[PDB]
Amino acid sequence: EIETFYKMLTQRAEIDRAFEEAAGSAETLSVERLVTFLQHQQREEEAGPALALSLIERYEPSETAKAQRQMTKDGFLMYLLSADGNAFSLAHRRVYQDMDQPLSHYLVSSSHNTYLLEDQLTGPSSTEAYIRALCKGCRCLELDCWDGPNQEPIIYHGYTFTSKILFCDVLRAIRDYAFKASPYPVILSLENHCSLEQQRVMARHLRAILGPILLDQPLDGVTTSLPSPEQLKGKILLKGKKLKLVPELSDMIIYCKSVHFGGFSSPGTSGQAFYEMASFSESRALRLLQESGNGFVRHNVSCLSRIYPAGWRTDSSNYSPVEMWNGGCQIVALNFQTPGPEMDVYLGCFQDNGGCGYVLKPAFLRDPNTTFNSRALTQGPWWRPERLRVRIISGQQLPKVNKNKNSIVDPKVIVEIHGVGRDTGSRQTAVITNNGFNPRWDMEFEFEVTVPDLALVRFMVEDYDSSSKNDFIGQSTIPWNSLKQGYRHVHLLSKNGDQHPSATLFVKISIQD
Repeated sequence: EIETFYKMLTQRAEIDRAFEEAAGSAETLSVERLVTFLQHQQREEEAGPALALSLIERYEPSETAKAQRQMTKDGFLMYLLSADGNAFSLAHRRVYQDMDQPLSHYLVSSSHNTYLLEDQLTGPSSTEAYIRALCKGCRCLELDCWDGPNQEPIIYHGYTFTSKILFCDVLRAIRDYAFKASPYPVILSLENHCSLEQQRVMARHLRAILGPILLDQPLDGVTTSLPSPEQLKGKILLKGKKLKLVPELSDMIIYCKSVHFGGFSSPGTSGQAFYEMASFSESRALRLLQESGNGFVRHNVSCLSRIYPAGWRTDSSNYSPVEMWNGGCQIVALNFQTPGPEMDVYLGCFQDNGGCGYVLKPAFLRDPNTTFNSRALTQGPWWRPERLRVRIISGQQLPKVNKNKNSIVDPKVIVEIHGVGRDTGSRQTAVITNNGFNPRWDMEFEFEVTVPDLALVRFMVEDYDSSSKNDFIGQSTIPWNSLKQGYRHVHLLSKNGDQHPSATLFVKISIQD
């Protein structure tokens, strides 16, 4: 029973079945059978002996089978639990997109009032807050600058009781972490409330601290468009007001002049310059989208738009980014300190493209002459309906997010489609009582998605509670085009975006036109 225990516990029928079905009679999977699996089941494009073999070399435990090119059930399982078996495309976990287009052509990971660790009114601010966001791949950060004691500019939330920090200290932290997660440009939004003197100080700190990382002159060339992430690789650019404002600072604002929203220019040629950036609150944005969906979209092809959370969100709660993305909005600022589905989707999106923080917009959101409007859908390249079938098979080692004794979680799984309104959907499985180790649901859902290029699939596991609100156990959000088919494991993340070493969901995904 000693091995029986381990062997009986550690046993997964769904895995057995799958191996069986793949290997048939054989106690092993030969390269040729693996290949067929990779193709027929996993739907790999690069399906072929080369892939199969690499998988075996990489995952097969048995020296015999390895040497003999074959895969045992164990190697099968190891593959399935690996980065290669991950429902989130391993290939997309490296920079793989065109990083040569104007910035306005990418979605950019953006943080709101980055300095804050908690609420907007009286919580603390910390350089730590900036370090975290940068470590989560954030590209656009916000600094709200005010005059401080001893001529040292400080940062905090204007007109509130939030704790304070030094502008210089923030700059050092940014300097130290700006590119730890990505090489692409970081943008610093300066909200300047400093006296001219302290403004001068800011400028000095900027130059002294960022030094050469700082972008202080236009790029030789780059005349009719914003540079590309590649062109600005390794640089930090300031965004703010350009000539109350000393030249020292104003002269540093190159490609992102803060401007008040003029309007959409189609009734003419131009409006805001490509080097001009407007901002919209959550509410205004929604309205503009509701009324002028296509203008906003078209506007966003050549211009960067920044969106920020409604003022009432003093709790640092977040809005859904998806709706802004659907309009081509790129600097969709969220409160990075706040766990929730909003940040879950946000970081799911930005895990794509190797998590570099710049994610290329779909082509139709890069066409100045587009008639797209996620709100009034018509025929177009964006319209490409797909049928998705997700079978929630089993769960493995779901963590306990509650009381001292493993009260044996009673898990259930929710699956959501986020995208254009038409596509948004959600479905939930039944609850398995008292089992986080290896619940088994075997439930399937099907969803029709018309605009897959803007869609994301989210898996969320809750702990059902009759009396109270169910506790969140784990989650994972996958951008549509990074969704892998066949049998895969979804690796659950915590509220804070941390990877749960052993908590997974075992599923089978199928997408068909």
